[PDB]
Order: sequence, then C-alpha cells, then structure tokens
Amino acid sequence: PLESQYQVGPLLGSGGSGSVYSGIRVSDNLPVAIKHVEKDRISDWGELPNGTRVPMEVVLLKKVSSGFSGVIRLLDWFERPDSFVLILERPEPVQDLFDFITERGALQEELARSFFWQVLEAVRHCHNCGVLHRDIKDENILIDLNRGELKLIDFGSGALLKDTVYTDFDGTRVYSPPEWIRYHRYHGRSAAVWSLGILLYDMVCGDIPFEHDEEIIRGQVFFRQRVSSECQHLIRWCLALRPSDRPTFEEIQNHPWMQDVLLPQETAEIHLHS
Ligand SMILES: O=c1[nH]c(-c2ccccc2Cl)nc2c1oc1ccc(Br)cc12
Repeated sequence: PLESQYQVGPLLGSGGSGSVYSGIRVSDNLPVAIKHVEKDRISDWGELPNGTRVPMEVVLLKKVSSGFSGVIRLLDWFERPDSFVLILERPEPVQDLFDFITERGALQEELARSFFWQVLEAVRHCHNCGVLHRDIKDENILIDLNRGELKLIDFGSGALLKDTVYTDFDGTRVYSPPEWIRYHRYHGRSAAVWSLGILLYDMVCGDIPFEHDEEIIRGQVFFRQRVSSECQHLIRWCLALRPSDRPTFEEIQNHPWMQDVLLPQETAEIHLHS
C-alpha cells in the first residue's frame, strides 16, 4: 500500500467535504479523485462488514459500490494519523450540476427530465443498498459529459436507511424538509422526495425555490421561469408540506412528466455536444 500508487493532480474542491484532488492511478492511469477527510471533523463513525473503526461515509460508499454507474464508486481507502483518504472514480471530462446550471441557466424540460430520471435511479439504488444519501443537491451530482451519465457523490452526511424517524441532520438546510425545520424530525424517503422536489425546481428554473426558514415552512412554490404545468405539478407534489402527501419514487417515475426520457447517450448527443 501507500501513495506511491497514485499521482496527485490539482485540487478540485474543498469544504465541509474536506478536500478533493485529481489523481491518476499509476498502475494503469485510471483517472481518480483523492478525497481527504480530517478525523476531528468526522462526527459519524461505523464499522466494516468485518469490524474495524471507519467513518460512516466509507461504510455507505462500500454498500453502494457496484457496476451501476449512477453512484460514484469507492476504489480504495487509507487511514493516516489525522485523516482518511478515499480514492473515488473520476469521470473525465466532467462537470457538476451546479456549474452546469450556473453556466447554462434553467434547463430545458427534456434535459431536466433525463437528468432527474437518472438521479431517481441513483437514489433508488442507494435505497436498495440500505443507504440514505441525505444531501441530494446539484453540487452533489456529477455529469460525465461524454456518456451523458449523472453520478451521485458525497455520502458524508448519509446514514444507514431505516423506517423509524431521524432526529439528526447535517445536510444542506435549503434542501431540507419543513418537518426538519420545525420539529427536528424526519423519515428518510419522504425527506429525499422533498430534496428531489427542490432539485427538480433548481433544474427547471435555474435556482432553488427557497432561501429562508419561513419559506420552507410555508412551502408556497412560485415559478420564476416558464415551466410546463405537468412539471409544476410534480414539483409541487414532491414539495407537499405533509410527508405522506409526497409521492413515492414509483409515483414520481410514473408521473406524466417523466414519460419518454432520453437515454443518457442521446442526452449527451443532443444537449452536451458529445
Ligand atoms: O465526495 C465528494 N465531495 C466533493 C466536493 C463537493 C463540494 C465541495 C467540495 C468538495 Cl471536495 N467533490 C467530490 C466528491 O467525490 C468526488 C468524486 C469525483 C470528483 Br471529480 C469529485 C468528487
């Protein structure tokens, strides 16, 4: 072991995330991303389907890791004195949905439907694996511009999925459901549907619908862009004040607006010039 194995490129970003660097597996030049998370700053630990102390992020990543390209793969990880180092895949070329939206503005419905569909499949995948992501949002989605495939990233606020209530949250507040803001409780799935509601609004209008606590609590959605009535209908549904008034993933995917999505390949051809 040890990082004579990878060649550390430029810093790609930093935050509550820690710091992510571009990398190249020296073995075969596979593009990779090297995430460093400091121990002091990690609140949630778990332990491996073998038993040694790791951050939950790595548990979660290990549970979702597979052939499915809809969630970033964990390639490997190391422990250091005050940090863990995660080696993740890196699509190339790549752009995060935030930058993409910053740069191209409100997305056309055709494009948002394909992107949104792929997010749905990704999140469903996580749920099939027992992992709840807890921070679904445009900065946590990567676009593989060549294949037109979205990848979900950053499980550093995830949890194991369960059917009982959550009384802790450390995702993004502006994407968090009203029940979180008032009572500090939420159930997982329905809280994801709320953030998917925010996400689809973000895509189709170019920005999140709510900045403030009272706007979330109120949950009146105003539309700043031209958006089809069906789209609005689905957005408003996801953003129902009462959790159980929200659609299941199956109801979302069978919604009229989600009909006849482009394959990811056709998506890149049409909308990404690839
Ligand atoms: O977990 C991540 N957080 C972040 C992230 C997000 C927002 C702000 C700062 C960082 Cl480090 N980026 C990535 C993360 O995993 C990645 C895998 C491949 C590539 Br390319 C990028 C990432």
